[PDB]
Amino acid sequence: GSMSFIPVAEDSDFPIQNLPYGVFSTQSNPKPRIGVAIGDQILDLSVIKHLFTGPALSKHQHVFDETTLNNFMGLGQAAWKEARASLQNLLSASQARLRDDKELRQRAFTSQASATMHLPATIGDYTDFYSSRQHATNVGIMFRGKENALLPNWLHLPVGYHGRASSIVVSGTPIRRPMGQMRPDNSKPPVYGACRLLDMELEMAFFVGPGNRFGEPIPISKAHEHIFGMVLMNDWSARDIQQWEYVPLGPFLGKSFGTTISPWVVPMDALMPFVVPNPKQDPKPLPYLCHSQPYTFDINLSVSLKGEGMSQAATICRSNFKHMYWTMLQQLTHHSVNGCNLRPGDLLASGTISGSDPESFGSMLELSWKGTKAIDVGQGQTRTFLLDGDEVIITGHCQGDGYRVGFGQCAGKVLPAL
Amino acid sequence: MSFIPVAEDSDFPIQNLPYGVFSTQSNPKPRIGVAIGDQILDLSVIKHLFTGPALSKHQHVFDETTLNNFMGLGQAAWKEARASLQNLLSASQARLRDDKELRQRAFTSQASATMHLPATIGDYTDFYSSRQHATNVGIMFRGKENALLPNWLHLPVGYHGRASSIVVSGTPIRRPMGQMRPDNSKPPVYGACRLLDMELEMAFFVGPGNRFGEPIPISKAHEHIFGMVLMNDWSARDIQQWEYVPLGPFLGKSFGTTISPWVVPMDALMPFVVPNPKQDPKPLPYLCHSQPYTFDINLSVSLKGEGMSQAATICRSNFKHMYWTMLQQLTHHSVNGCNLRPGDLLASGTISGSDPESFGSMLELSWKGTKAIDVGQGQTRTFLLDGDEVIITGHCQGDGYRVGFGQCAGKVLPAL
Ligand SMILES: O=C(O)/C=C/C(=O)O
Ligand SMILES: O=C(O)/C=C/C(=O)O
Ligand SMILES: [Ca+2]
Ligand SMILES: [Ca+2]
Ligand code: NI
Ligand code: NI
Ligand code: NI
Ligand code: NI
Ligand code: NI
Repeated sequence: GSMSFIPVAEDSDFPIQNLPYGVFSTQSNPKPRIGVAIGDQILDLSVIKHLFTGPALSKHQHVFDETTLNNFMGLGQAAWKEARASLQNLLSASQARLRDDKELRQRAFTSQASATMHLPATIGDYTDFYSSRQHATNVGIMFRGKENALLPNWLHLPVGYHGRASSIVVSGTPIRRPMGQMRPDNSKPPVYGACRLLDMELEMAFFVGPGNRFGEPIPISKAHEHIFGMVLMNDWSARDIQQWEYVPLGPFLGKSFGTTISPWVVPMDALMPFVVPNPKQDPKPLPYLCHSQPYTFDINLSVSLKGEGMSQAATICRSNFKHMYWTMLQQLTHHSVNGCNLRPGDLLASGTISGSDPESFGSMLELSWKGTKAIDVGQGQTRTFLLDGDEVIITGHCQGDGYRVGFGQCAGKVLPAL
Repeated sequence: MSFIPVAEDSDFPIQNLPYGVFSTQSNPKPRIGVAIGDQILDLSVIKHLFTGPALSKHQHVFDETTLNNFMGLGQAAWKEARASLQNLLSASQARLRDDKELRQRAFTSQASATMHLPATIGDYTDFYSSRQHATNVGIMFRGKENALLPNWLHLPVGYHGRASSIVVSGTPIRRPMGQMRPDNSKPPVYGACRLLDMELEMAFFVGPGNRFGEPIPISKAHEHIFGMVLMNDWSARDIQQWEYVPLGPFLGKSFGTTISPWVVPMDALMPFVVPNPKQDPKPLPYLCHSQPYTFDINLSVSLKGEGMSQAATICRSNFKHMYWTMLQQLTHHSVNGCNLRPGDLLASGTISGSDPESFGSMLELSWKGTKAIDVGQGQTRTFLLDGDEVIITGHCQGDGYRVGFGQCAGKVLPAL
């Protein structure tokens, strides 16, 4: 461990080893600005921007005056590492520069309790993958039968689809049950009405840094230079609407009514101590997707559900990000192999995260096994799918020697349809 | 008529007046202009002339580098801007015609301007609304009996596209690399795309948009459609075939999608509206509208390869061959509460008529590579070859004038 002059609870998501980036505003000042979480405080980077005197940031101090992290993400590794080094030094209990500047400290720090979080960046494009082998197998079994669970292409390329960028909202934003077209009865015409199979999907997502030129692929050996950091995500899904609409062009309205992400972007540098070797892949991937660099992470994920009448939330899923079959490097490389241009601020999601144990399935579709099994939510209540008033809260932590790297929370409450 | 001379066969008479973003060598800063004859009227130069109630307090939208803010203003602003423009350009109006100095600063030649994307496209969606196109593709992949899947006639099927790779006319498109499975009994291979194709489409830009969680009722859909552009949704058929089940088109589409630069406003297209096609079964009430919103727009596609002196017209179709209207597409897209934003682009889907000469893709024109397309000069094509340039154009024929779209062009570059 190491320590900041700012007191940090040992169980805190935000010790000096984390230092995630976010966009916030306060009651006293409505302008969205860039900040870093430390303990129960937020360090305002627009206030201390002039302290970044290193080579990479000196000429670009204005990136900290922005209302989004896009420009900072676009700067690349050198700038990221320099910013992190400066912050760790500045927040160190041994450093006097900020610690002893009573006047500056007053203007630079704000309690997280007084802040309103905003989306961390302007997301140009959002892509959602389907990289959890257990998730894909479970869904495949439920809709195609065990014999035809995984389609022939799954084990050869990280399958994915373009999502809707506009409806990605920050943690805390209410999600309204969607209206749409469904076809419950195969022998009858479709009907218009409120979604009956509302579900959540536990995922993680990463932001793209520099990006590539239109027409130029990103070699897998260079992929790691384009990944800025991660956030938690809940890909809200209307299963019945999707089932009717999705053949043969894919998920559309069943996903676009809302997708929530946590507000604190945890930088890859903060996650490196928790890297583990990649899962063995068989069949072996084509050369362009082959890389030895370990890039699988040990991140404990928890999903809790709190009904409108419940006093305490119930943990309904405990999973881990290390259960993904395709790594982020393979996802980013595959995404640009045709020359598609990834841009700073773009968001690439992992896909629903499911482990082998039934308690680690990342969606209520899997947890209730297509509504055949009731999920015990405690105090005599059960669930198959989400009910109005239900609140889903996703959290994640990496456990190190004497500290934890957390993501804050990814929450949302379901509102009744119109 | 305008005091600005306009050739009789010009795409840009005073009845059109499309919006675009351009720049010049003198001034590299992208700015908003309107096409008239072979000139461009710089709106940032004449922004002070918009004195009406809807624009007087929003003249700054004309100083922007994109049309987004203007699109977001809504129909009252769009209509006021058009009325002012038609008044200022009419040969009988003195204001702009006689202010020589302003006149010299406001106009520039199209032949010396560089066009840019008209807006920052937040999200792009592509539909599958041409019945003949869907049937043709279905017949090739699933066979005659299962050409059209069950949901097709019930809702305007579509998918989210890739926004970053939408490029303006003239941008070269590099043949994409990727995974393909030519032999179903062997593992997939990595290599250059072999079935590169184009897709004739049209697309419209969204205006004001809706709040997150609030659907746009069909009766108000017409209020959110700003204008249209031509589009070529470049496609890598072999890459798509292997990747698309069950989540849809991905890398087979995202390597590039071209749009023309001039946004023709809906008001210029109204004189060419025709009754909507009969839908059977009739759609659910939320998708029903009586207002005609199908348009008579002649589309033409030419191809010119290396070693060819003249380009050959390989397709002649029309936008009226669409089953689902733009009003139905917009309404369906927001029915679940999804928030459409100014500048969003919604494409029609490949346009195919019943006539074989009107099929909007080479996949259809060559019938999956079984029929050779004669492009003249002893040359034939099934799919695109390196060096091939595809040019799409579209026109509405009025009495004594034409409303044109300029062109949607692109040349194929060899794979890296
Ligand atoms: O309908 C399909 O299966 C495919 C259509 C397409 O590739 O355009
Ligand atoms: O694999 C499928 O067919 C569907 C997957 C999903 O809806 O998540
Ligand atoms: Ca998902
Ligand atoms: Ca298309
Ligand atoms: Ni230590
Ligand atoms: Ni925590
Ligand atoms: Ni195989
Ligand atoms: Ni490196
Ligand atoms: Ni013309």
